[PDB]
Amino acid sequence: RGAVDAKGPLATFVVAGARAKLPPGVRLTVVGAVEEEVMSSRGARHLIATREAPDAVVIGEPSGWDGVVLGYRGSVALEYRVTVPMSHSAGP
Amino acid sequence: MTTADLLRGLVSIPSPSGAEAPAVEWLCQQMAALGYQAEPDGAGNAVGTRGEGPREIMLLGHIDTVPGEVPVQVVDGVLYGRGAVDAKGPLATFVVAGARAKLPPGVRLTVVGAVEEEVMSSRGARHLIATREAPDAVVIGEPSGWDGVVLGYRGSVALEYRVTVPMSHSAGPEATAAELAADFWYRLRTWCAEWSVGIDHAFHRVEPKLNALNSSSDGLYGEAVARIGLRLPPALSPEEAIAVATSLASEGEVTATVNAPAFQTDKRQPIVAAFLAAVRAHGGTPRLKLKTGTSDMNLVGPAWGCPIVAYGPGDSRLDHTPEEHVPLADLERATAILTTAIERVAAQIHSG
Amino acid sequence: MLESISPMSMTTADLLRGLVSIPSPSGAEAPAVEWLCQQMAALGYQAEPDGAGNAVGTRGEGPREIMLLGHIDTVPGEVPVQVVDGVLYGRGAVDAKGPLATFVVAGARAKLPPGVRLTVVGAVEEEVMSSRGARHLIATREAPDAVVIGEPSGWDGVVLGYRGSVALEYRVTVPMSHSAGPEATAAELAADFWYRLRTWCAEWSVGIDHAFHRVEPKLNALNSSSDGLYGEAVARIGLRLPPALSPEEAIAVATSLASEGEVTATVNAPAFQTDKRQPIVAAFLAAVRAHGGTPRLKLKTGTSDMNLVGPAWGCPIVAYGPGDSRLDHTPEEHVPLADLERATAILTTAIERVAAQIHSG
Amino acid sequence: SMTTADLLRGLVSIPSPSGAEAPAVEWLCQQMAALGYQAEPDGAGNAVGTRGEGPREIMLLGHIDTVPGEVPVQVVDGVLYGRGAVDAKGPLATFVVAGARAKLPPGVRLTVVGAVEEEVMSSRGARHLIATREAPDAVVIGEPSGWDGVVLGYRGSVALEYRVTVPMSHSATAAELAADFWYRLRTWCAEWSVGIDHAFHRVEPKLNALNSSSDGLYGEAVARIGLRLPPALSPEEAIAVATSLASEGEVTATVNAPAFQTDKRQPIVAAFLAAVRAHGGTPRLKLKTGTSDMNLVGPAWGCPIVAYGPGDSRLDHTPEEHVPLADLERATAILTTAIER
Amino acid sequence: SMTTADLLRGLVSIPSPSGAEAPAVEWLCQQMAALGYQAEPDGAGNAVGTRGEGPREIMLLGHIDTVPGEVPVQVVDGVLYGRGAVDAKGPLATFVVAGARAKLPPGVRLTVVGAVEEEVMSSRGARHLIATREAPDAVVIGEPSGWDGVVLGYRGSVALEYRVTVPMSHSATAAELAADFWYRLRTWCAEWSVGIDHAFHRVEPKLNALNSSSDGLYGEAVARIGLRLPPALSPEEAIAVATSLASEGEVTATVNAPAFQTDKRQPIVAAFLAAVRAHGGTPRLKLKTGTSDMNLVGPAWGCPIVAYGPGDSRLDHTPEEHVPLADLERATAILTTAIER
Ligand SMILES: [Cl-]
Ligand SMILES: [Cl-]
Repeated sequence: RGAVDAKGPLATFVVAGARAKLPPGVRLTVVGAVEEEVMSSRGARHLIATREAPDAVVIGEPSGWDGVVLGYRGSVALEYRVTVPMSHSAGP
Repeated sequence: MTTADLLRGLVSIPSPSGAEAPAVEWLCQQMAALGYQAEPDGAGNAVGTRGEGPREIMLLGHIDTVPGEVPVQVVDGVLYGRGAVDAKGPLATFVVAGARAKLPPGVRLTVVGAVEEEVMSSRGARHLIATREAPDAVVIGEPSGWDGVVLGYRGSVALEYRVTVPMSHSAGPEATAAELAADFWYRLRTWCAEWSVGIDHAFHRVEPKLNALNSSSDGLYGEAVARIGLRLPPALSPEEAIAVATSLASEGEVTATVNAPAFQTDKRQPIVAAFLAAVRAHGGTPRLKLKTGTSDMNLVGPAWGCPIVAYGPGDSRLDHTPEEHVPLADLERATAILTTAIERVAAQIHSG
Repeated sequence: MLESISPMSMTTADLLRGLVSIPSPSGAEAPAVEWLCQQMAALGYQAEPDGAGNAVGTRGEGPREIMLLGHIDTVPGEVPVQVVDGVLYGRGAVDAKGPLATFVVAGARAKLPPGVRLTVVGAVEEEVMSSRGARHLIATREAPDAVVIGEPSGWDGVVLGYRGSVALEYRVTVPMSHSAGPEATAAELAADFWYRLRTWCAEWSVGIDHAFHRVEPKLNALNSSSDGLYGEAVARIGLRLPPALSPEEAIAVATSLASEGEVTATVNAPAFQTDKRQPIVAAFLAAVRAHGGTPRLKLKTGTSDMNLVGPAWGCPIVAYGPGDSRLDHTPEEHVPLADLERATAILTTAIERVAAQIHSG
Repeated sequence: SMTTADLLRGLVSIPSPSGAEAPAVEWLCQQMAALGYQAEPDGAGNAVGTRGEGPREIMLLGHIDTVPGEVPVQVVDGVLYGRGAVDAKGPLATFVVAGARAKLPPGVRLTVVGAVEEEVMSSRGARHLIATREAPDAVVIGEPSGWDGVVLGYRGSVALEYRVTVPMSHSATAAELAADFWYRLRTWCAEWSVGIDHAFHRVEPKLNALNSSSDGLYGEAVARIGLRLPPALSPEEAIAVATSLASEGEVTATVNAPAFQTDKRQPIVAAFLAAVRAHGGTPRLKLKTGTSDMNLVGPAWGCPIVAYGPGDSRLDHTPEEHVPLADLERATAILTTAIER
Repeated sequence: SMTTADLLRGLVSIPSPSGAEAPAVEWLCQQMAALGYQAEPDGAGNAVGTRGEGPREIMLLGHIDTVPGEVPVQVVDGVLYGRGAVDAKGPLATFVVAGARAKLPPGVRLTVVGAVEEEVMSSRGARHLIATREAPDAVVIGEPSGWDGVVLGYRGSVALEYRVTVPMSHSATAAELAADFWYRLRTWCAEWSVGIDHAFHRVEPKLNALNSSSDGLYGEAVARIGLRLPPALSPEEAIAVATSLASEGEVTATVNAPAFQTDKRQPIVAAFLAAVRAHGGTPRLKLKTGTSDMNLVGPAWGCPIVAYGPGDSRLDHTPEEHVPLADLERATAILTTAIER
């Protein structure tokens, strides 16, 4: 559970982050946020409310090792509603 | 007693299919004052009989209506009320005429107000067929227009499509129950439409009606149920239609109930000739029609094999509509035409 | 066809009584339409049902047109039609056969200048359905030069438009536990969003006696459930917006008010308003005062044809009609006979006043 | 490696009545995953694991659902008791083991399916395969044929529902009408099937439930009827008959499938016969009274198809449903020999 | 002008059991509108019509709902039968007629209320008045006091629900436990109320329903109990007692109201006494066994309050509930004389 969503990417973050050679003047913060999956992301919202915006962000979600995710599709929820008087007809 | 008056009282007693007893009671009470021996049968059918003899003329109408009540009122000559057209109008005409008709000796006059006709059961009609022996003539109490006579009605089948879909993760590929149920409706709608191309009259068409489509989700399994009415022309049997519907369902479950196949009577039949002649005798120009919906005519026609037509004042296009109504004058207009028709059919019967 | 009668002869009360007698819930307006078309034909209109079965009667001549857009359909049910102590009871007396009757009579009384048409419409399927009437007009007719919507504004009131509408959904999911402290459950969380949002709306519109200039919330539904692991809750809220509070503004507040939950939002109606300084408003303000009234500028809360033909045609538009709109869709819907004729006199002048503006050009 | 017997009790120990197959399916897939199958549940909840590589496919279609009733899972002197021991977790477990044991040519992939809802009328587990999968080159249905038996076919199935209403006043009760309908239906089928040797060729109605109730002002009664059809009598024909006996009540009908049978001299039959015979058995070709998902995937796919598995079908749906553990080992090896050929 | 009798049958002919008052309310308002009241239903569905002008208000609070059961509406020699003839459409119709007949001073407005749900435990019709209206200066409750009777009070009411579960195996049935709970409750009340003269001062439990069921593995039983309380025993106290007798089961309680009584020497009482006496009657002051909306609006509003109306309360909820038509005319005139003073 979470091998793909998203402990795999999180594990990769931890290891690669500790292996990565950093130049001077650069910090590296790795975050295992909470309550993202079933809840309203108390984790990330807390970061926003308490921390300065970092200079770059990599999101730990499965893109595949040979894939890179640039963002997300827009979502729209539609509701169609109709009311018609009753009758005996069986036409279209 | 006037037809419009009886109807005015008749339409004031709510009698949706399955809750007919109050109206049935009141009607049995009224028919006695007109000369009938009135009594609700084992099914709850209001039954009024008068006279006696080897023969019998049954005026078979129905007392039940579809739900949804139309506030009862008379405005500018027109009576508004649930079932005023379908079919308490024709039933009131039946009652008045039958007790007004000059009865020859050796002829029974039976007036029936059947229960649950407006539903799949036709519990009242099926009871009549199961317990009574065949009449020598049957007049069906449905709206034909006072200047019109109905020769037949389409048959019908009731379908229920059920399907359940679980949860893998495929929010993209493997899809929803509502989609699967809508997929079934499209298939059936398409098939019926392809069959029915070019055909001008609905009676000779096969037309489906998606009466209901409901999906739900409990968090575990999604479910979808479609309730469909199939209207059948003569050229398409209930068995074949059901077989077709069953074959269209890919993953769902199709459930079917047969009411009756289509039924019609030849215009060359004497009873038709009489009613055509009946309408002219009161300043009318008779019209012959074949209708979209189904009737108890489709049951008693085959089961009893006697001569039969549908006659009743009113616009059948107002069936099941929020302001169903009928002009008061058409009532007594059809009452006179019907009183005549009964007296003449009784003669041909007595004749042989 | 009936013989031509005097437009002055028939009173609005007379016409309304006949009109309110005929049942016409949405979808079943045909007998009402036929009757009204006959009546209008007798009053000097050229009256006939259009493509959608709308009752349409025209007067005048020319390249300019004032449309009086009312509806002939109602909610179902019969309010026992009776006249007692100068009050007419009946279904649609206020919504909206009263305003429609006023349209017919005032339109036939109104003196028109040359080059001006006058089209009175009794539209169908506005009340319970999706306004097949008005949508048909838009699809088949040219945009008129002025539109008066037949909705109850009161005889001494003039409606400039309608408030914006926003449907909110707050949703929250929390893990189950044994605790009984504050915000322990999803339902408590959903309920408290309602309180804090309800509080804000009151804060925003403090001291505002003009109700249509207030933001007023409504908790239409609140539900909750649990699977033993998590509890969920949903609050469905309607927000009726004043002109100075756009949806996205109100939606931003709600969003900011929610922490542990997520708020989604649908804008049901963008707010819409004809400006106070506009000629058509000047005409109606003048018309009301000309007949001894103190006119009130107001907005409709509920939706109407104004919500459709407004954004479509974009022409100057107001809503006017006798009757108290609080009585809309009520078992004893009624209107005073005095208000009918008073509104008829006022609209008569207003039509003349608008036609005067248009003719001056 | 795990034997079929250790696999069976684990599956039998996990209750999976129709509608509640998820934990069983879930567990079965990891058993398939541990064994090396690419295995997850599909869109309908079927347990699916597939072997090999290529465009040619053999399918071992079993079902993981069972009828209700708690049969205590226990071993009594080499005899395993439990709901599904025969119908049909035994055959399904056999599929999982023999399916991995066998060695396949290149281009030939094997797929094991633990379908849901086979026992009930929906059969939606199999129906999802028909809707979402390409037709395999051959199918083995996972039903108890016996270790030395080969099932070539099953009867069709139509469920019937009779409902009748009578007023709670004066004039036959709802119960009497419903019972007489059953009497008519039962007699029609008995007179049709008179003197016929085997169950496969007879039409047999099954009164699963009859219940009369008092609405208050109405008397009510319903009859749940299962109908098992031979090849000679189609679902369509049987419904027409059922309709004609309704009289005062109404009959509601739901078609499962017509009867189906595999032709006796098929190469796929010879393969199993040999597998039985060469493993020291005396095969008896059987045609069974009940129905199967074979009756759906058969007419749908058209590929060579048979039913095979350990277990005596007479023990199906019984309070002490059981299978000898010895039967499991042989059936696994026999299926393997069959699979190869 | 319409008499109370012609008004009554029209109302009685329109069924209005609790929950289904809308058509009755709807019709009553037009009867009030035709008579000259400003009349519409309010937010809860109460039928409301108000008279006069000003800041001072007398309220005639009746109820339009009835208990179920069809009592054939008919007149038999000046006797009107029908559900609600006594309880309480009779008093309500009397309110509508006497309420219009009387002449009022300026600043004094009269309001007639046909409340919903008085008969059931919710009493939400009256509760909506408490929530949405200013307290009137006086109230007349529309209950059958008799044409020459003045009701000063009613008992309180608490509904009790006992539920008990027992396994369907081995060791008291659900029915036995529930029955013994009733036995305990019935005995406690009887021993408390022993030798007390009138029903008003006694505590009386009412076993409206006891039903045992078999869940399948559990035996179940529920008991619906109405409890009528005297002033000496509060709802709070009575629930504590009920709780203490639960033992193996649980008791669920819902408070209607405590007992209420109008003090015998009130000016509003004198007004009715006079109205009775001056109209040739011999008034008997009564305290009734049942409850009323008086028990809610009383403690809420605190204004002078009494119950008056035609009808014998013993006929309440009976299969042939009826009132003499003669009683209607007198009650209307008496209420009028009372109203004026
Ligand atoms: Cl044989
Ligand atoms: Cl005492």
